[PDB]
Amino acid sequence: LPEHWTDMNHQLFCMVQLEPGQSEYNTIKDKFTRTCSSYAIEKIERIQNAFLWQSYQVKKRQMDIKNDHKNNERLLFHGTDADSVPYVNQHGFNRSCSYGKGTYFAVDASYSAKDTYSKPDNGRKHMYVVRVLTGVFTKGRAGLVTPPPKNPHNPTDLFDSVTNNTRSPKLFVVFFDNQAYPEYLITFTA
Amino acid sequence: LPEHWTDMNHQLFCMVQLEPGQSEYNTIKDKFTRTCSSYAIEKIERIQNAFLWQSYQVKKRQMDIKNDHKNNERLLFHGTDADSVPYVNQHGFNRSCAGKNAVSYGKGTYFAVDASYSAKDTYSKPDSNGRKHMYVVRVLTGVFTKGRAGLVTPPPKNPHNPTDLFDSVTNNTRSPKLFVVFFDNQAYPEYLITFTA
Ligand SMILES: NC(=O)c1cccc(N)c1
Repeated sequence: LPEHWTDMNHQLFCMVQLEPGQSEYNTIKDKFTRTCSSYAIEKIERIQNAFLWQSYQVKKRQMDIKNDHKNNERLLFHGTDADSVPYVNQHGFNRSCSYGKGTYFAVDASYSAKDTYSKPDNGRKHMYVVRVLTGVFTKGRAGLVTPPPKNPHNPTDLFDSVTNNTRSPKLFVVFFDNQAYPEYLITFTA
Repeated sequence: LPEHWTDMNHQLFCMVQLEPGQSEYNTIKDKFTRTCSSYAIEKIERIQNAFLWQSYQVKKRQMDIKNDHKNNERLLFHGTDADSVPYVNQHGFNRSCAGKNAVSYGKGTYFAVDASYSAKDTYSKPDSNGRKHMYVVRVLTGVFTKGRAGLVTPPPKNPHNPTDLFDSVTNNTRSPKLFVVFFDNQAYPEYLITFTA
């Protein structure tokens, strides 16, 4: 449904390799090279997953209504191993597969570039650029299974995400499916 | 939002007490009493949760497209403790908080075909006033297989295509008595039955 997606022959899922030197590739490469200029990019792919996008956009609309502002989305990074890539492309990020038991996303590509996250393949590494509905956030802590409530006497009204540091966040954790949309996959080497 | 819901003015959540003798109440009562005739219903509430409904209906439409038929949905029961009711009413069922079943077919949220299963004190734990609580739930069971205790998602239909998954798992494919779901917004809590011995 986004305007910049290309035609999919009436299908619902496609990975589209970006053309180097065009505006879309350049924009994503720049976000990566801001902190990972010593790495070599092999390719960048746009993830066109209609079902995942639809469920994510429903959640975004709901969060925009609940927070009655539209500053709920951030573009973050997520490094993972090659064996998780097919699952993420098709199903997104699953907390069931410390600041809480959720899925973690980094502000800086350099954080996700650590081998503990983007585990090397032939030494190929994989990192997603992710639209994340961080919404209203608070500091996380170990053992959380959802974000904390905003106020005790209303324990069901929750923060949207948690972070390591509210003033200068470097990571965010989300605890529900469809709060994160994998937008691009970067394949790269050290 | 469904046309039979009460108008919520500009609200996104409401519980609606049903009246006995109407078909909506009586049919839920009949489904419950089919296996829970020793218990007595205090009340039945319709759960009107706009956001949960929207996200669930999106998943249902997607599953109906994927499976190329239209019986992916079952009406099942879920007994729980009073302390979980506010959360479920607002946020639905969360696999990360789910109880461990006495016979585990995976790490997910469990739903019963028969109210008698959910009526056990192990699940619908009596509160300090003797009230037990059971949800009636639209569940997207889709295509299913027999589960296994280690599962954190449904298994693949084919081991050589690991991402093409069953929609849910069960205890027994020939005579299913319980279903386990592993994703958010795959189950919509539609009614809450409050009942007693
Ligand atoms: N890239 C990751 O998987 C990641 C991002 C932020 C924090 C953590 N722990 C991991």
